[PDB]
Amino acid sequence: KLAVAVVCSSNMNRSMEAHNFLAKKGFNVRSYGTGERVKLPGMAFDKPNVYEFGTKYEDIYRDLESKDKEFYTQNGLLHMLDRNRRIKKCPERFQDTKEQFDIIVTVEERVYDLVVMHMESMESVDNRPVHVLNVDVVDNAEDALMGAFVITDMINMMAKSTDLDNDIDELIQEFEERRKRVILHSVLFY
Ligand code: VO4
Repeated sequence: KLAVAVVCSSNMNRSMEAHNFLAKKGFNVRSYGTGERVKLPGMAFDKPNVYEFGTKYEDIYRDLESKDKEFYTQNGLLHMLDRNRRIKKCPERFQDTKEQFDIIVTVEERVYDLVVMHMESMESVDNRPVHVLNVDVVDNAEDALMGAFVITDMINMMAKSTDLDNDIDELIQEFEERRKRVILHSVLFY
C-alpha cells in the first residue's frame, strides 16, 4: 500500500479533513503542518492563538472553550478540534517527522515550497523517490471538504499503479485535464 502524507500549515483544518477522508477510504495516511507553530484565529484585529506542535487537540479545545466558548463554537474551531482529537493526539510538524512516504500532498504553494525546501536540505542513502504534489485548497471548513474529495480521488488513482515512478507524470496530466487544475510536482529523495 502507498504511504501518504497530507500537509497544510497548522495541521488543523485542510490537512485533517483530508486525513479523515483518506483514512475512511482505507488509505495509509498521516498529516502535518509546515508552520513554526499552530495558529488559530480569534476576533480578527487580534493576535491569534498559538500553540506549539505537540500540544494536544484536546487541550487546545479546552483553552479556547474557556476563552469564549460561544465565540469559538460560532467560528467552528471547537467543532474542528473535537473532530481532530478523534484522529490523533496532536498537531504534528512536517519538518520534524522522520516518517517516510510515497506521496506528500500540500494544499498551497507556500506549504509546497516549505516541504520541497525542507527535503532538499536533507540527504541520505536510501536514494528512494518520494513524490510531492500540490493540490490547492482554500482554508475554510467548506473547501477543506471539497479539497479532501479532490485529493482522495487523485490518490485513489495513483494507488492503481504498480510502477508509480513511471506512471505518475501521465496520471497527473489526465487528472489535471479532468478536474481542471494545476498539480505541481516534485521528485525528492530520502
Ligand atoms: O491547519 V491548515 O489551517 O493550514 O488548513
